[PDB]
Amino acid sequence: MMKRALTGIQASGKQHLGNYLGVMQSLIELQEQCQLFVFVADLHSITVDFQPQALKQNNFDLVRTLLAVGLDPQKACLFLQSDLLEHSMMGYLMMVQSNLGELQRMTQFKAKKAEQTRNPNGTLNIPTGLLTYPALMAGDILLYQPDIVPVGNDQKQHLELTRDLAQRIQKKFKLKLRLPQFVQNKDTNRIMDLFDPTKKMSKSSKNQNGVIYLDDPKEVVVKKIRQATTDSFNKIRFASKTQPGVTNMLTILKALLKEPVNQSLTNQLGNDLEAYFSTKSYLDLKNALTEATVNLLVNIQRKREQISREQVFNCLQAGKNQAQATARTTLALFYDGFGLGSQNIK
Amino acid sequence: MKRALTGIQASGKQHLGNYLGVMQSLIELQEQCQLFVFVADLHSITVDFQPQALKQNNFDLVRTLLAVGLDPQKACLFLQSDLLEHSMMGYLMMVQSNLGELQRMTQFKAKKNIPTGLLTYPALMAGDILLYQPDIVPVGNDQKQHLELTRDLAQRIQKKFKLKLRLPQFVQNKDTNRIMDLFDPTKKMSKSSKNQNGVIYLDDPKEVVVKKIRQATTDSFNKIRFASKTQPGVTNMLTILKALLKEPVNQSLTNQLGNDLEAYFSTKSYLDLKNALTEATVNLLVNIQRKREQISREQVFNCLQAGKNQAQATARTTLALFYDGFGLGSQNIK
Ligand SMILES: Nc1ncnc2c1ncn2[C@@H]1O[C@H](COS(=O)(=O)NC(=O)[C@@H](N)Cc2c[nH]c3ccccc23)[C@@H](O)[C@H]1O
Ligand SMILES: Nc1ncnc2c1ncn2[C@@H]1O[C@H](COS(=O)(=O)NC(=O)[C@@H](N)Cc2c[nH]c3ccccc23)[C@@H](O)[C@H]1O
Repeated sequence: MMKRALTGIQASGKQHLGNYLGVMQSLIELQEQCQLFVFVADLHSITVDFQPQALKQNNFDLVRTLLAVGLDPQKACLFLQSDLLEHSMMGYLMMVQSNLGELQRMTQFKAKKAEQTRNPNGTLNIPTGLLTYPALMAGDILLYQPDIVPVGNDQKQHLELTRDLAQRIQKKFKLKLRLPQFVQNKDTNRIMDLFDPTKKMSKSSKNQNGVIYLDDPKEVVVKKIRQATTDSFNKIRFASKTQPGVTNMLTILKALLKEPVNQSLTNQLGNDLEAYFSTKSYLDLKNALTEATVNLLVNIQRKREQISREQVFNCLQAGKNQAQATARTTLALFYDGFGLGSQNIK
Repeated sequence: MKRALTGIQASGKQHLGNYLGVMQSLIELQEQCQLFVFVADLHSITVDFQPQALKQNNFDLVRTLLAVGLDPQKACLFLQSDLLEHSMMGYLMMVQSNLGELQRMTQFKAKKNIPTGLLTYPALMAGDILLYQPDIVPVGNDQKQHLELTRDLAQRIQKKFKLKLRLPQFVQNKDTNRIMDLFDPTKKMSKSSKNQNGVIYLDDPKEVVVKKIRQATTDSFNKIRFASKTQPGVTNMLTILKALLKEPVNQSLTNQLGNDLEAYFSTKSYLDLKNALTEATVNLLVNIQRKREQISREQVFNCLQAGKNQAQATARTTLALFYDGFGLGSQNIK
């Protein structure tokens, strides 16, 4: 039977369109085609200073967003990473099997260790979790032995490190494993920042006019898009390389039109966006983008509100058990191969 | 009743330093307080290893420990890999630490293509301790820095999360917290040491221990006395001997030498000292392996099973308290 999918999402009041288009939107297709596993990666969130109050609120808020979006706990498995000690344990086996060198060359680590304060002596103060989390990820993946791992472009190096560790583990412990395959959305694998389209939309961006947050009110969405940096070539078409700004708004618009809401918008526009905007201004593009966007956000924020606390709890409670069903099986097999545990001596 | 907690890594290289440093006092500790002792295999996989040798070593260590007096009815003896709580508690300590702090560690700084675990384990050790809110952590002198890091993390989390914490207290045997290497008395006895003649292993046969001690380096003053700075060699052999005379097996010898070793060896030679140490060490090393076989593969497993349940009890209570403090888990919603 059925092919398996695993993916994790970090919670944050900064959840944005890059996240939605990157993985969330395709979640509804996945739970129909695969045995889908999805979790709130709160063990990745605490790798930097954080407020326990904020963490709790966010973990709750993410589950509601995923539900408001269509993730069905009857068709898929949605859990909270920290609810399973199996994650910390598997993450640990991965960590002891990695070396500092490979972890230090990670691009995300470089660009992140550079995102923080220096001690009085001038040296950088880097929480250890920033260096090691990519091993936790490898473990989160391998615990469910999935066929694919749907993620955004930015997560490619991590998938590679994970396959290297899987092969490393397989070679040394002769453990029967399945190499997880990296899978990204052909079109929306990397939504760009609206202010500086040469950078991806990030929760970490200082300037917020470049990020469309999932909890941004319509008036804010309107202003941000109206100010989206374009270019002075006045030509609406897909040209990532030469017109990052316009191209970005264009591929976002295309992805939003597939949504039920926006049915009228996509009908009014036709399937050939370039042909439609052929005789129109950049302002006409921002206008259409602002409508598809507002429509989507208002419909997420709408449904997201209907989801209740109890609902979140029961959901996570069932996911916990379900996910833990396959996590224990896998960890147990690794224990055998590693020689860990006491049920290894008669 | 106060609580104690300690970990020991399994290894065919188990030596006298490990025995006098921590093992020999377990008999007393399980009587004086709530003792938790575990085989630190999570720490053993921080460097390349063989899974078969690992299960074999973990098993052997439980035997040695049982054979030396650890009573499962008076203390809790378990394998840390059996508790997922360790990996989680250690993950929390880890994310609360920083690289400089860990790069400073003498072991790492003086041991650095490096296995990631070689850098992070002091944060795991910190977690192994904190998981049981012990009053004391009985270890050898060499673990001092680790306990200092544990206290630092403890206070850091206590201030950051308002968590009700009890800082662990580093405790070492005052006379045997640092057994020195027989070849080079300025260096402590270690498993890693490449000149194996300076290290008496718990499994070293009679003729081997005889040969190692007879060759123990001394000095040229011809004075048997406690004088570590000027005479590391004889002083180390002296503190080893005195410690061994406390064991039941060396009763006859104890009566012979008396309670004042400096007085006994007053009119003797270094050869005599070596001869006494040899008799005391052999009597110990052969007694231990004797009892070691009186321990079946079954007794070990059952001991670990009970230790697991007992240990998991307080470990789970401690972890839950950390969870509600870090805002982790599903129960923190509702
Ligand atoms: N601008 C962007 N465009 C498209 N996709 C984007 C994007 N910015 C972020 N994303 C994706 O949005 C998703 C969630 O963002 S995220 O929380 O930062 N993702 C992460 O931090 C992951 N490392 C979490 C994780 C931990 N273990 C895992 C195992 C499998 C998959 C993911 C994880 C990821 O798939 C990102 O790649
Ligand atoms: N030469 C020596 N003289 C006296 N004591 C010595 C010694 N050489 C080693 N020891 C002690 O022997 C005991 C076991 O040695 S050891 O396995 O190498 N110690 C370790 O590996 C520790 N990291 C084990 C550990 C993990 N988590 C812990 C939590 C609390 C206490 C210890 C641990 C420790 O207390 C050492 O300090």
